[PDB]
Amino acid sequence: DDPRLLSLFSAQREEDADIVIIGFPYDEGCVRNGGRAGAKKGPAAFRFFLQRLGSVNNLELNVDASHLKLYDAGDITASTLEEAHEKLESKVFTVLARGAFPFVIGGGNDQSAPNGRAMLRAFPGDVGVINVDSHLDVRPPTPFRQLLEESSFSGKRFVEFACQGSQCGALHAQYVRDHQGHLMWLSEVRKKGAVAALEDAFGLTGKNTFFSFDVDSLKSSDMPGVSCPAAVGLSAQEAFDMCFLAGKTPTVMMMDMSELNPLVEEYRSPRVAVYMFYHFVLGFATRP
Amino acid sequence: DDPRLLSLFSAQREEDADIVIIGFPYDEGCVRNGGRAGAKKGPAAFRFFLQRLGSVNNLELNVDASHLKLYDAGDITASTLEEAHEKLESKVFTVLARGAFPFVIGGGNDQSAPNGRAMLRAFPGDVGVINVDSHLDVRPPTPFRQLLEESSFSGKRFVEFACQGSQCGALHAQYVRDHQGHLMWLSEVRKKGAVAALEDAFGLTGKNTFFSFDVDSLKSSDMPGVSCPAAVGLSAQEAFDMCFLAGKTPTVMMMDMSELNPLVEEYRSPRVAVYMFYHFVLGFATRP
Amino acid sequence: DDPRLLSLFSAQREEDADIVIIGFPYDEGCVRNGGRAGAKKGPAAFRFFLQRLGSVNNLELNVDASHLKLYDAGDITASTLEEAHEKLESKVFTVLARGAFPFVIGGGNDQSAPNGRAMLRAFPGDVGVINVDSHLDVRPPTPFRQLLEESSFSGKRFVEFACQGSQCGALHAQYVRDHQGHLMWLSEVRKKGAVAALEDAFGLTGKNTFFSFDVDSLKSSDMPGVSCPAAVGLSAQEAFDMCFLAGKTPTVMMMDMSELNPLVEEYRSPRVAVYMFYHFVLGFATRP
Repeated sequence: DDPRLLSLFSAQREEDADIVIIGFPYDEGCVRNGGRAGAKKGPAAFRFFLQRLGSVNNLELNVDASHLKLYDAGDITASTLEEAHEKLESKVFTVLARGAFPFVIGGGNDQSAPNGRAMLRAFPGDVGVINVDSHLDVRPPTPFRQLLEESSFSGKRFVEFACQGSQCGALHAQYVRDHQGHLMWLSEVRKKGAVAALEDAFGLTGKNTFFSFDVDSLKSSDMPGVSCPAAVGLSAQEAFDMCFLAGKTPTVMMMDMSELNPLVEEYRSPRVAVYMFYHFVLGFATRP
Repeated sequence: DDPRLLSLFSAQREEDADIVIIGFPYDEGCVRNGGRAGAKKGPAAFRFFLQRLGSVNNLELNVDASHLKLYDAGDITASTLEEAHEKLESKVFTVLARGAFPFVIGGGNDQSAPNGRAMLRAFPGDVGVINVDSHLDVRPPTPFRQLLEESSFSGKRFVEFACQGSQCGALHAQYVRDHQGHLMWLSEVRKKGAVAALEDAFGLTGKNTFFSFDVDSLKSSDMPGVSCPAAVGLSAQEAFDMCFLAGKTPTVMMMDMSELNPLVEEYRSPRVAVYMFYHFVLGFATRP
Repeated sequence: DDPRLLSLFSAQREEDADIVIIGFPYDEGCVRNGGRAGAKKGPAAFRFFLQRLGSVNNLELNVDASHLKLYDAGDITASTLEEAHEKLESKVFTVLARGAFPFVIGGGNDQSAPNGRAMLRAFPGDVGVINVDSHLDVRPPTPFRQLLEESSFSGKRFVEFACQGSQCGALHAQYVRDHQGHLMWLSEVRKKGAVAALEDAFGLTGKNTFFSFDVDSLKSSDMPGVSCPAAVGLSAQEAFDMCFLAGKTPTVMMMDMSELNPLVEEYRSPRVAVYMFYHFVLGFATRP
């Protein structure tokens, strides 16, 4: 008599679900910039706590999510990464096309490229993207260099959120600016308040926004188990509040979560990741 | 020439002490709601740092606790839990009855039931209780379902402090409300300021208040070694400041501390627990 | 195409450098007051991340440090501690004497005594000192009892910054006060704002200030890998901001960093230590 997230998995068939969870068990992402291997373990660790956490009726926030149906579509499986990328993109697009909400649990942040392409096909010429990450993820041979190079995507509608000047090269910042993208450095986010800054960001991304949450953006005191841990960064509460906002914002059409790395830390961090998704689900329960 | 808490153990016999420490080395508590075993190791870890920490004259707070006498009454020992519960209750009551202050170090939070019964017998019909915990601890077959069911105890004088909506079931919240108890969710505590919110709580609990501090209520960045770690929760400084307030508040007649779990983390967390007690002792030195 | 701190090591010969790094791989310091052995491992761990971290052009702070030259003078090596102390002092003084900036990475905080003596010889009768530490480091047979006993040093120009009343004995506080030194307890630093409080401190220390940063002063949620971990203390961001201020303050003539202990924690903490130095270097790039 204390129903949790697991209780919401009552959609017999995928098409019944409001929210579809897709796993992407591949390392590729920040490991390429000196990050630790292990993000491929992210989906299993997330699922472990997914089955254990999250009051469906939350009397602190006074949100009852009990009427939502969730569905777990399992992991994308492939013999090569290219093939994994293609299946992920196709799967995400299919969810978007029938009007359900895909939540992709990674896995490294390179999942965000196929995810963005699924967005661009689902909402032709009318997509916005926010990359919540300590890095810009646009460096040459990354997920967002690919998308900014897309002909159909307007960089005015791309936001880099909670990026850190100590971790981001000047050429990469210039690349974003020159494509009309927006840089909301961590210190700005802090000065404005994380929720308030994110509201600003959703104002810029507009319709059909892809909410891309790289957990590398959280401070390692709260979130140690990630591929590229940060000394400073978003707090667990900021992350939770940001996910709640995203959930209640009708223009957010999908979400992914990258760089959860249980080989770095396996207990506290996957709980934070599930609680982030939980807050999203609560926000989503309030959508008109 | 730097006297610490250990120096205050100068009461040759228990009855000489202002504050009596009682250990309760039993797991039973949050381990029952998916928490890790190990809280029974709490008292020994606490004692380890008790002998090492805490300037008796603190020039930052300008409180000199050097005139207090502390006494360590050892651990409650028993062949069964029921028997352990009976001895704890009897021991706590005896301390209360002669007007000394019992501080009980656990151990899981089920110690709080026998502790509450010792209160109800010591101050017939005139007890208040605050449960500082992320959980409500009232779920059916918990420490406080027992006490709220007590005929002599008025629920108007029961406060759930820093509880977390994500961890607390709706039926349990309803149970507390229906018994006239008060829910001060973590986000409220934060909005008011922890010390300010606790002042409000002591206003509600009134005379003969039992200050029950479950360390599960602290955020795991500061307090990882507990049976049911929290992503968000009270900071170490908030906890310290709250314990100081409790110490200086003349209506607080006893204190317990539950869910310290050295098997989860054995270094930082027992230090925090001792520093919490330390701050209590400093506050207590200021009592009229 | 993302140059970092390692790129600034372009001084072929030491005398070319603006900033000279000196390692001091010796435990002696807080280990003597119940701290863990291992600080001697500090310099190697620092160097590991020194070669990996820190965008030289930081667009968040809008500071380009690319015109600075750094030089790593290696470790002080000796068969005894006294001899190590003598070589460190002599080496630091030589750097100061030719007008370069010595940054000493420890190692335990006893390095600060030889460092202070190098200051007193470089700027006869005109030195200021700030000890950022949770402890006062003046207890009888420490680095600063030695310096306060110096005939040529005015205690009015000595500040104890972010010291903690729970860790500091009353006699030691009295020792500092009686020598006209200043105590800026952690709670004061917090109330003022760390940067603002440090500005006040630099006002008191005045010309030729020795910025001594004991990492024991940081809270262990952010900085666990130190010899004497703290429950409460400076955040990583406060530490970073303080180092930036020190870097841009023309009166700060040298810096040391003590008690980094990779045997306590080897991943997150050395990164914080390098990021502290990084922020110093950024501030220093702005000096007139």
